[PDB]
Amino acid sequence: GLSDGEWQQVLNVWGKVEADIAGHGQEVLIRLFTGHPETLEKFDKFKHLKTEAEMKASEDLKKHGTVVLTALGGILKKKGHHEAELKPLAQSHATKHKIPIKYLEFISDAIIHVLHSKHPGDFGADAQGAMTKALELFRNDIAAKYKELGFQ
Ligand code: HEM
Repeated sequence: GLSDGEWQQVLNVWGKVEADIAGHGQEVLIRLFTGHPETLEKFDKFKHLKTEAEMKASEDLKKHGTVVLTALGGILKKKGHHEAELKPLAQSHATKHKIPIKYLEFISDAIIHVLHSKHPGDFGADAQGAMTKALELFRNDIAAKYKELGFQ
């Protein structure tokens, strides 16, 4: 549950992402894969990437970063009223992709890391607080659907 002022911070931060969605999405995925190499094994289309240089050169990885961040941005712009947008993603990630909730924690922290890396000194403590809360709400509502489905 976020206040109006917290949502305002989230959507202000998101404007930074929307100025370069592909670059942010690329770096989020690279941070996930290099920090947590088990996550790479869930992507049949990326498992061939062995080095970070290959990851950086991959246009399909940048494409997937755009898909991921476009979906998250659509959810965030709903300010918590995201049941319709979130349900299909929870279902596909539990039943088809088999993504444990832990990996959604990993990508949440990776988003925070990338924002500080690309905008050092321009991602203030209030903005980090609000973004973190928004990602926790996203993860918590996915977790509820995972529990319904019995997925671990
Ligand atoms: C911010 C969180 C994330 C968002 C919004 C997101 C969004 C999406 C979307 C929109 C798709 C395509 C449609 C679909 O299959 O439902 C997708 C595909 C996928 N997601 Fe996620 N995702 C997230 C996190 C992750 C994480 C943490 C992993 C794994 C570590 C992952 C693994 C996958 C895989 C394996 C695919 C299929 C890729 C394919 O082969 O083309 N997702 N995701």
